[PDB]
Amino acid sequence: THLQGDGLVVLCYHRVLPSSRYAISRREFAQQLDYLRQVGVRFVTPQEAEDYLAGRIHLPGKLVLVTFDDGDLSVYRHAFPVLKKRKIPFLFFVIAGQVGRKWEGFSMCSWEQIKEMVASGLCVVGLHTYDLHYWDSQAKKPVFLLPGRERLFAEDTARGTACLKEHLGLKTRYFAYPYGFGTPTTDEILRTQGFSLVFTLRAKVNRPGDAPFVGRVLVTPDSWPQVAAWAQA
Ligand SMILES: [Cl-]
Ligand SMILES: [Zn+2]
Repeated sequence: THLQGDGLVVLCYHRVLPSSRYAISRREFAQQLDYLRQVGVRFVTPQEAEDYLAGRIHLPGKLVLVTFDDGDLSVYRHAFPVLKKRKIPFLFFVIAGQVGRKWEGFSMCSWEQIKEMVASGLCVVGLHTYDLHYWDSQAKKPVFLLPGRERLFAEDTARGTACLKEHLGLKTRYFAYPYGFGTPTTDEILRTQGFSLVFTLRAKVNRPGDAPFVGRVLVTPDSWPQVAAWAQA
Protein backbone atom coordinates (compact mmCIF):
# COMPACT_ATOMS: atom_id res chain seq x y z
CA THR A 1 0.00 0.00 0.00
CA HIS A 2 2.05 2.92 -1.34
CA LEU A 3 0.27 6.28 -1.41
CA GLN A 4 1.61 9.75 -2.19
CA GLY A 5 0.21 13.04 -3.48
CA ASP A 6 -3.12 14.69 -4.25
CA GLY A 7 -5.72 12.50 -5.91
CA LEU A 8 -8.46 9.96 -5.25
CA VAL A 9 -8.03 7.05 -2.84
CA VAL A 10 -10.87 4.53 -2.81
CA LEU A 11 -11.34 2.42 0.33
CA CYS A 12 -12.67 -1.13 0.20
CA TYR A 13 -14.46 -2.40 3.31
CA HIS A 14 -16.48 -5.61 3.75
CA ARG A 15 -17.91 -6.03 7.23
CA VAL A 16 -18.37 -3.82 10.23
CA LEU A 17 -18.39 -6.48 12.93
CA PRO A 18 -16.75 -7.17 16.31
CA SER A 19 -15.45 -10.76 15.93
CA SER A 20 -15.19 -11.68 12.24
CA ARG A 21 -12.46 -11.90 9.62
CA TYR A 22 -12.30 -9.08 7.05
CA ALA A 23 -14.11 -6.90 9.55
CA ILE A 24 -13.53 -3.57 11.24
CA SER A 25 -15.28 -2.57 14.45
CA ARG A 26 -18.04 0.04 14.42
CA ARG A 27 -15.95 2.20 16.75
CA GLU A 28 -12.80 1.82 14.61
CA PHE A 29 -14.74 2.47 11.39
CA ALA A 30 -16.20 5.72 12.75
CA GLN A 31 -12.79 6.77 14.09
CA GLN A 32 -11.25 6.18 10.64
CA LEU A 33 -13.88 8.32 8.94
CA ASP A 34 -13.53 10.96 11.64
CA TYR A 35 -9.74 11.02 11.33
CA LEU A 36 -9.86 11.44 7.55
CA ARG A 37 -12.32 14.32 7.85
CA GLN A 38 -10.38 15.83 10.77
CA VAL A 39 -7.15 16.07 8.74
CA GLY A 40 -8.99 17.58 5.78
CA VAL A 41 -9.86 14.70 3.43
CA ARG A 42 -12.84 15.36 1.12
CA PHE A 43 -15.35 12.51 0.81
CA VAL A 44 -16.55 12.18 -2.77
CA THR A 45 -19.74 10.67 -4.31
CA PRO A 46 -19.50 7.84 -6.83
CA GLN A 47 -20.67 10.30 -9.52
CA GLU A 48 -18.00 12.80 -8.44
CA ALA A 49 -15.41 10.03 -8.58
CA GLU A 50 -16.41 9.10 -12.12
CA ASP A 51 -16.34 12.67 -13.33
CA TYR A 52 -13.03 13.21 -11.52
CA LEU A 53 -11.27 10.14 -12.91
CA ALA A 54 -12.69 10.89 -16.34
CA GLY A 55 -11.20 14.37 -15.94
CA ARG A 56 -14.62 15.58 -17.08
CA ILE A 57 -15.02 17.62 -13.95
CA HIS A 58 -11.81 19.02 -12.64
CA LEU A 59 -9.88 18.12 -9.55
CA PRO A 60 -8.25 19.27 -6.98
CA GLY A 61 -6.67 18.15 -3.69
CA LYS A 62 -7.07 14.99 -1.60
CA LEU A 63 -10.16 12.86 -2.39
CA VAL A 64 -11.64 9.65 -0.91
CA LEU A 65 -14.46 7.32 -1.96
CA VAL A 66 -15.86 4.84 0.57
CA THR A 67 -16.85 1.45 -0.88
CA PHE A 68 -18.14 -1.86 0.49
CA ASP A 69 -18.00 -5.30 -1.19
CA ASP A 70 -20.47 -8.23 -1.04
CA GLY A 71 -23.72 -7.20 0.66
CA ASP A 72 -23.15 -8.03 4.32
CA LEU A 73 -25.99 -7.14 6.72
CA SER A 74 -23.50 -5.24 8.88
CA VAL A 75 -23.25 -2.58 6.16
CA TYR A 76 -26.91 -1.81 6.94
CA ARG A 77 -26.92 -2.50 10.68
CA HIS A 78 -23.60 -0.91 11.64
CA ALA A 79 -21.87 0.94 8.78
CA PHE A 80 -24.90 2.86 7.49
CA PRO A 81 -25.73 4.73 10.74
CA VAL A 82 -22.10 5.86 11.02
CA LEU A 83 -22.13 7.03 7.39
CA LYS A 84 -25.56 8.65 7.64
CA LYS A 85 -24.73 10.59 10.81
CA ARG A 86 -21.71 11.97 8.94
CA LYS A 87 -23.47 12.37 5.56
CA ILE A 88 -20.72 10.33 3.89
CA PRO A 89 -21.61 8.81 0.50
CA PHE A 90 -20.54 5.27 -0.33
CA LEU A 91 -20.59 2.74 -3.15
CA PHE A 92 -22.04 -0.67 -2.21
CA PHE A 93 -20.98 -3.46 -4.58
CA VAL A 94 -23.46 -6.28 -4.07
CA ILE A 95 -23.51 -9.92 -5.13
CA ALA A 96 -26.96 -9.44 -6.59
CA GLY A 97 -27.91 -13.12 -6.51
CA GLN A 98 -26.99 -13.49 -2.82
CA VAL A 99 -28.93 -10.48 -1.55
CA GLY A 100 -31.57 -11.46 1.00
CA ARG A 101 -29.84 -14.77 1.82
CA LYS A 102 -27.16 -16.13 4.14
CA TRP A 103 -23.88 -16.22 2.21
CA GLU A 104 -20.75 -18.02 3.40
CA GLY A 105 -22.09 -17.88 6.95
CA PHE A 106 -23.21 -14.25 7.02
CA SER A 107 -26.62 -12.65 6.65
CA MET A 108 -26.79 -10.35 3.65
CA CYS A 109 -28.79 -7.15 3.45
CA SER A 110 -32.31 -7.62 2.13
CA TRP A 111 -33.52 -5.66 -0.89
CA GLU A 112 -35.67 -3.56 1.49
CA GLN A 113 -32.56 -2.67 3.43
CA ILE A 114 -30.53 -1.79 0.33
CA LYS A 115 -33.46 0.29 -0.96
CA GLU A 116 -33.64 2.20 2.33
CA MET A 117 -29.95 3.05 2.07
CA VAL A 118 -30.31 4.15 -1.55
CA ALA A 119 -33.30 6.31 -0.54
CA SER A 120 -31.05 8.35 1.77
CA GLY A 121 -29.23 9.56 -1.34
CA LEU A 122 -25.95 8.39 0.22
CA CYS A 123 -25.74 4.85 -1.14
CA VAL A 124 -25.11 3.99 -4.78
CA VAL A 125 -25.23 0.27 -5.57
CA GLY A 126 -22.76 -1.37 -7.97
CA LEU A 127 -22.45 -4.97 -9.16
CA HIS A 128 -20.11 -7.58 -7.62
CA THR A 129 -21.26 -10.27 -10.10
CA TYR A 130 -24.70 -11.86 -9.83
CA ASP A 131 -23.46 -15.20 -8.48
CA LEU A 132 -19.86 -15.77 -9.52
CA HIS A 133 -18.08 -14.85 -6.28
CA TYR A 134 -16.29 -18.18 -6.09
CA TRP A 135 -12.62 -19.15 -5.95
CA ASP A 136 -11.03 -22.15 -7.66
CA SER A 137 -8.23 -23.39 -5.41
CA GLN A 138 -6.97 -25.96 -7.92
CA ALA A 139 -6.35 -23.32 -10.59
CA LYS A 140 -5.59 -20.62 -8.01
CA LYS A 141 -7.96 -18.08 -9.57
CA PRO A 142 -11.62 -16.99 -9.51
CA VAL A 143 -14.14 -19.19 -11.33
CA PHE A 144 -14.97 -16.39 -13.77
CA LEU A 145 -11.35 -16.24 -14.98
CA LEU A 146 -11.14 -19.97 -15.70
CA PRO A 147 -10.63 -20.91 -19.37
CA GLY A 148 -13.73 -20.95 -21.57
CA ARG A 149 -15.71 -18.97 -19.00
CA GLU A 150 -16.02 -15.64 -20.85
CA ARG A 151 -19.56 -16.53 -21.94
CA LEU A 152 -20.59 -17.40 -18.37
CA PHE A 153 -19.13 -14.11 -17.17
CA ALA A 154 -21.04 -12.14 -19.78
CA GLU A 155 -24.34 -13.85 -18.95
CA ASP A 156 -23.86 -13.42 -15.20
CA THR A 157 -23.03 -9.74 -15.62
CA ALA A 158 -26.12 -9.14 -17.77
CA ARG A 159 -28.24 -10.95 -15.20
CA GLY A 160 -26.71 -8.86 -12.44
CA THR A 161 -27.44 -5.57 -14.20
CA ALA A 162 -31.00 -6.64 -15.07
CA CYS A 163 -31.62 -7.66 -11.47
CA LEU A 164 -30.36 -4.36 -10.02
CA LYS A 165 -32.46 -2.49 -12.58
CA GLU A 166 -35.54 -4.49 -11.58
CA HIS A 167 -35.08 -3.77 -7.88
CA LEU A 168 -33.58 -0.28 -7.87
CA GLY A 169 -34.88 1.12 -11.17
CA LEU A 170 -31.39 2.34 -12.06
CA LYS A 171 -28.82 1.50 -14.72
CA THR A 172 -25.69 0.10 -13.06
CA ARG A 173 -22.61 2.20 -13.87
CA TYR A 174 -20.09 0.55 -11.53
CA PHE A 175 -18.53 -2.90 -11.20
CA ALA A 176 -16.08 -4.45 -8.71
CA TYR A 177 -14.17 -7.66 -9.41
CA PRO A 178 -14.42 -10.32 -6.72
CA TYR A 179 -10.88 -11.05 -5.46
CA GLY A 180 -9.82 -7.78 -7.04
CA PHE A 181 -8.71 -8.41 -10.62
CA GLY A 182 -9.82 -9.05 -14.18
CA THR A 183 -8.47 -9.66 -17.67
CA PRO A 184 -8.68 -7.57 -20.86
CA THR A 185 -11.35 -10.06 -21.92
CA THR A 186 -13.51 -9.43 -18.86
CA ASP A 187 -12.75 -5.68 -19.02
CA GLU A 188 -14.15 -5.61 -22.53
CA ILE A 189 -17.29 -7.51 -21.57
CA LEU A 190 -17.90 -4.89 -18.87
CA ARG A 191 -17.27 -2.06 -21.33
CA THR A 192 -19.70 -3.41 -23.91
CA GLN A 193 -22.28 -3.93 -21.18
CA GLY A 194 -22.09 -0.23 -20.38
CA PHE A 195 -20.03 0.04 -17.20
CA SER A 196 -18.36 3.41 -16.64
CA LEU A 197 -15.98 2.32 -13.87
CA VAL A 198 -14.35 -0.99 -13.05
CA PHE A 199 -12.89 -1.31 -9.55
CA THR A 200 -9.88 -3.40 -8.55
CA LEU A 201 -7.85 -3.98 -5.37
CA ARG A 202 -4.73 -2.33 -6.82
CA ALA A 203 -3.80 0.02 -3.98
CA LYS A 204 -2.95 3.36 -5.61
CA VAL A 205 -3.72 7.06 -5.71
CA ASN A 206 -6.15 7.45 -8.60
CA ARG A 207 -5.69 10.47 -10.88
CA PRO A 208 -7.75 12.15 -13.63
CA GLY A 209 -7.55 10.13 -16.84
CA ASP A 210 -7.48 6.76 -15.09
CA ALA A 211 -11.08 5.95 -16.05
CA PRO A 212 -12.52 3.42 -16.42
CA PHE A 213 -10.17 1.59 -14.04
CA VAL A 214 -10.11 2.37 -10.31
CA GLY A 215 -7.53 1.05 -7.84
CA ARG A 216 -8.85 0.46 -4.32
CA VAL A 217 -7.14 0.01 -0.97
CA LEU A 218 -8.44 -2.99 0.96
CA VAL A 219 -8.73 -1.61 4.50
CA THR A 220 -6.83 -3.75 7.02
CA PRO A 221 -4.98 -3.05 10.26
CA ASP A 222 -1.81 -2.98 8.13
CA SER A 223 -3.06 -0.79 5.27
CA TRP A 224 -4.80 1.85 7.39
CA PRO A 225 -1.56 3.46 8.66
CA GLN A 226 -0.61 4.06 5.02
CA VAL A 227 -3.90 5.73 4.19
CA ALA A 228 -3.77 7.77 7.40
CA ALA A 229 -0.19 8.86 6.71
CA TRP A 230 -1.14 9.77 3.15
CA ALA A 231 -4.06 11.81 4.48
CA GLN A 232 -2.04 13.62 7.16
CA ALA A 233 0.76 14.37 4.70
CL1 LIG B 1 -24.90 -7.79 11.13
ZN1 LIG C 1 -16.24 -9.63 -2.58
